Formats: sequence, C-alpha cells, structure tokens
Amino acid sequence: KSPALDAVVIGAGVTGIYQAFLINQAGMKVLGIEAGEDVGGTWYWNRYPGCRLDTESYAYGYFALKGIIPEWEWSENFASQPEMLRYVNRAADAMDVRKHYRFNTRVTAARYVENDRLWEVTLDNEEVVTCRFLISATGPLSASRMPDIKGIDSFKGESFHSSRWPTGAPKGVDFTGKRVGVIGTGATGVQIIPIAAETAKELYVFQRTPNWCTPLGNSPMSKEKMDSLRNRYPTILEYVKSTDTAFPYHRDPRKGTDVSESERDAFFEELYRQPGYGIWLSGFRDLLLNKESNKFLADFVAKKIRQRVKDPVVAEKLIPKDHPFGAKRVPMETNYYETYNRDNVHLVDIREAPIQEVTPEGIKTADAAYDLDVIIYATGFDAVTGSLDRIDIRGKDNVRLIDAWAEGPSTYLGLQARGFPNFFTLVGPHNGSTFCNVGVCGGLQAEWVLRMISYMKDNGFTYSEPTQAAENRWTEEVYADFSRTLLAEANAWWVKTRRTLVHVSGGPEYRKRCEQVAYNNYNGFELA
Ligand SMILES: Cc1cc2nc3c(=O)[nH]c(=O)nc-3n(C[C@H](O)[C@H](O)[C@H](O)COP(=O)(O)OP(=O)(O)OC[C@H]3O[C@@H](n4cnc5c(N)ncnc54)[C@H](O)[C@@H]3O)c2cc1C
Ligand SMILES: NC(=O)c1ccc[n+]([C@@H]2O[C@H](COP(=O)([O-])OP(=O)(O)OC[C@H]3O[C@@H](n4cnc5c(N)ncnc54)[C@H](OP(=O)(O)O)[C@@H]3O)[C@@H](O)[C@H]2O)c1
Repeated sequence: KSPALDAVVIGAGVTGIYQAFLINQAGMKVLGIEAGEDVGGTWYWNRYPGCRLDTESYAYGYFALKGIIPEWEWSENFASQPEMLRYVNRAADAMDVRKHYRFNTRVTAARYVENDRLWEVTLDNEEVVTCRFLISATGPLSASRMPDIKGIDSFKGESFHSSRWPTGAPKGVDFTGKRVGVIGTGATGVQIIPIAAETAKELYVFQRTPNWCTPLGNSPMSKEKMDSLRNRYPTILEYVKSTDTAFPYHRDPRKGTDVSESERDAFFEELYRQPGYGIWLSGFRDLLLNKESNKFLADFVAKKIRQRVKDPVVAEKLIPKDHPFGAKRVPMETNYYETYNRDNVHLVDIREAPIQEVTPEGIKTADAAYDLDVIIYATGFDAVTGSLDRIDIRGKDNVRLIDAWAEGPSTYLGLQARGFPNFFTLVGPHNGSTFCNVGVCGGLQAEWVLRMISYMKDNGFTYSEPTQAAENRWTEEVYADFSRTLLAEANAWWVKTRRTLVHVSGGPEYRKRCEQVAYNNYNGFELA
C-alpha cells in the first residue's frame, strides 16, 4: 500500500509552519496539525502579563531575515507576546501555509508499519492519516506541567497555569482588591510578578529556588533604527549564524583570570547595564567552564541584587547559593527586584516551609495559612521530550518512544531515534537547535530536513533509520560534552531525573556535523 502524504508535520509554531511551507514548496504532499485554533505555538498559547522575548526582535525574526516578510516592522527591541503573534500571523500569510493544516486537532497516537514503511497517525482518537514521514514540530517548552501539590482542584478562587491564562483578551489582568499568590520564580514568574503587584492588594510569591536575574533593558524601536537594521539583514543573518547560540553575542576571547579584579568589575558593570543577554553570552570564554570565573560574575550580580533590594533579609533570600551563574536559563526582567520593596508584596520561602496543600481558601504551608482569591502556577514545562511523551508513539516491534527513552533520550543528531524510522523530532532532545535562539536555529533545522527528504525522493529511498553505533556514539558525545561544563552542577529544565535532555556544544558546530553527514550520503543512517 501507498501512504497518502509525503509527510505530516505536528505543530504550528514558528518551527512547524516553516517546515510545512518548505515541504510544499518542494512540491511534496504535506499536512500540518495544530491542537489550538491558529498558528503561533509559544506566541499563541502564552498570553500572560509581561510575556516578552529574550532574544532581540530582529535576531529572532528569521522570517524577516530571509525576506519572507522583509518589510516587517518591530516596535520594540524585545517584542511583547501580542507583537510576536502578529509577526507569526503575517509570516503565515506570505507563506500561504494555513490551508495545509488541520486546526483544533490533536495527535493522540502514532504507529509505524514496518511492512509499508509508513506512519499511521491518529487524530483526536478516531480518524487516521498515512504519511511517509512524521515530523514533530511540537516544540521544547510546549506541554505545561502542574506542580505535584495536593488539592489543586479544592481551590475556590480563580486559578490556572501561566500558559492557560483566562481569555482572545487576557482577562482579569487587573488584580484591584485581590489577594494573589504566585507559585514559581522562573522566567515566567519573573515576568509576571512586577506586573501583578501594580494592582494586586497582596501578592505572595512562593519561591522554592532563586534564579539569577538581570535587567532586560527594553526600549522602543525608532523607525530610523529599524531602517538601519533592515538594511543590514544580510550581515545580521550571517552573524547570528556564526555565534554559538544564534543570539547576537559571542564570548570575549580572554579568561576571567587574565584580568585584575578592578578591570573585571568594570566589564561586568558595562554588561549588567547593556540591554539583553550580553552578561550571559558575552562573558569571559570560561564563564561556564571555570568555577573561579563563574564565582566572579556570580558575586557581582549578588552585589547588584543587594543594591536593588532595600531590606537585607529579603535580598539574601533572593540570592542563589546553590548553583553557579548561567547554569540555568537566566531570566531577564523589568523592575523585578524593586518589586520586593513594595509594602504589599511578600516573599514566602517554600524550601524551608514546603507547601503542604492547596485549600479552598488559600495555601497551606508547614508554617502559615494564606487566604487567596487567585493563585498563579508559573511552574513551567515538561521540557523537551514532554509534548512527545504525550503522544502514544510506537515503532518497530510495537515499542513505545517512552520506554525507548526510559534511561534518557537516544538519538542520532537529535533528529531520529533507532526503532522509529522516518521520524523527525525537530528541535527535540540532544539537538543543537534546542539550546538556541530557536527562531533561527529551527529555521535551519527545517531546511536541513527538507534536504534529507529531497535526497530521499531523488534516489527513490523510502526508509531512513539511525544505526546503533551512530546513535550510541552521538549520545555518548552529548553527555561527554555536557559533563565538561558547570551546567552539570544544576537542575535546569533541560536536566531530567541527573542527565541532560539537550546539546550544549555550539550551534555552528552541530550544523557542521550535520552537513558532514548529509554530504557523505547521510552517513550513520540506514537508507533503503
Ligand atoms: C514563554 C516562552 C518564551 C520564550 N521566549 C523565547 C525567546 O525569547 N527566544 C527563544 O529562542 N526561545 C524562546 N522560547 C522557546 C520557544 O519554545 C521557541 O522560541 C519557539 O517558540 C519554539 O517554537 P516551535 O514552533 O518549535 O514550538 P511551539 O512554538 O511550542 O509550537 C508547537 C505547537 O505544536 C502544537 N502541538 C503540540 N502537541 C501537539 C499534538 N500532539 N497535536 C497537535 N498539535 C500539537 C502546540 O499546540 C504548539 O502550537 C520561549 C518559550 C516560552 C514558553
Ligand atoms: N523570553 C522569555 O524571557 C521567556 C519568558 C517565559 C518563559 N520562557 C522560557 O520558558 C522556560 C520555562 O520557564 P518557566 O518559568 O515557565 O518554568 P521554569 O523555568 O521551569 O520554572 C518553574 C518554576 O516553578 C517552580 N516549581 C515547579 N514545580 C514546583 C513544585 N512542585 N513546588 C514548588 N515550586 C515548583 C520551579 O521551582 P524549582 O526550581 O524549585 O523546581 C521554578 O521556580 C524558560 O527557561 C524560558 O526559556 C522565556
């Protein structure tokens, strides 16, 4: 039998739509599936207050850089959520990609049929579509997780996870008169807290673990600046392609030690005050390899925190003692620390006083009871493998991807897994495009995968699968490379339990390997 489609593409985020656009451009037969109503992925689903980019607007905007929508105008340096979703909507316009997709449709199971080298894809547990290739663009921080606390449903006020804010108008942003509780202090939390506190009656922050945070330094984007940028897109494109993360920054050649304390102190101050992630991704070459170098930056930020926070007890509570700087994603913020100087904001430490349960009134903890009219769960995601974990995926010998990855992910190039022929996990585990400015990183990964499906059509090949030795060596390489950094000393979302779900070596290096595989007739894959 013959599968109907060349490929199915799961997801309508920035990765998914481009993937889908490209495939169809090459004249193949594609269907996209999105669970929500329309394109946007991250930018569709995450409508909470203060939701904002990390990455410079113009560096994230692959779609603009590649002249798909060259005339696009950014209004700020770090675009808000609504602006992003506008961009994606426009981008999809010029691609004409919507007609290729099934919206309001969820993939629930996927089964490989050895005997026909195809994939049988189940939509909302009834209908079945057949494709030669399954391509997941279901993204690294899709798949929300509620924390493991007793009695979440026992709560009688308003309550929800950050990625399912009530609504397409973000309803009830105004917390006038309300007692609000916020669980979690990651990137989401840090964006939410200063904003809610403008209107909340009382704001209690339930912080189990403190992150290192630094000033976003957002500012609006003059039309001149935007003209000066669009004129350089070719340069900006090449440049972001050459940096380890595809963010527009690169390391100082020097070590932390080749420089006297007073020279370091000056260099850090200059970064601290620079808009964006310069502090994190333009430090010294050994910020993430060398405990001593890390300590230097960590003490500087510490000191900064005690400047911005008036009461020294609160301030100490907010300074991490337990993981080196830049080991977890560094959340960037507007006026976060100053928030704690407010009379109507309370930091509740829930490591020393672990949350007992959620009651109808408020939140019980080992020490106190909090009456609350609203609770916010900024508790993050089932990272990387999470949304795949939520599809029954089955391969050769009817094995599940979940059992397959039970000891941790195993893939070649982070693109295919052994036992799962003709299946591409885009920006998935052990992938060089996951620790990235994903806007550019996944654009490039979508393009490479196109070139592999194209190589397959031309040579009439119907089957692709990693060899054992390919996959073992790769995985080995990924753990090896990761154990060398201070990223090993931490529990970020990209760690599972202590192992990595992700590839930390450099994008340009990762892509260089990929090019070396593709050139050598996809060496490491069995093809037939
Ligand atoms: C709040 C937030 C802010 C971020 N900010 C940045 C940033 O500034 N810079 C950066 O580089 N990265 C950022 N990221 C990381 C982000 O994941 C990437 O930037 C990018 O959005 C990933 O896009 P994607 O299209 O690959 O996945 P997504 O954007 O998540 O899109 C995946 C889509 O797949 C759909 N889907 C999943 N499962 C199914 C199912 N089985 N059936 C049907 N559809 C399904 C989902 O509905 C979703 O729409 C951020 C992430 C979050 C959560
Ligand atoms: N552009 C941006 O600046 C932007 C904005 C938002 C999100 N993001 C992306 O989204 C990622 C996820 O960040 P997030 O804040 O959404 O999630 P996150 O980084 O995973 O943080 C989740 C928070 O909830 C807490 N938590 C989880 N389970 C808990 C439990 N059982 N009890 C008590 N506390 C619990 C965690 O504390 P513990 O550490 O103790 O587990 C952590 O503080 C970021 O790394 C970032 O890449 C980016």
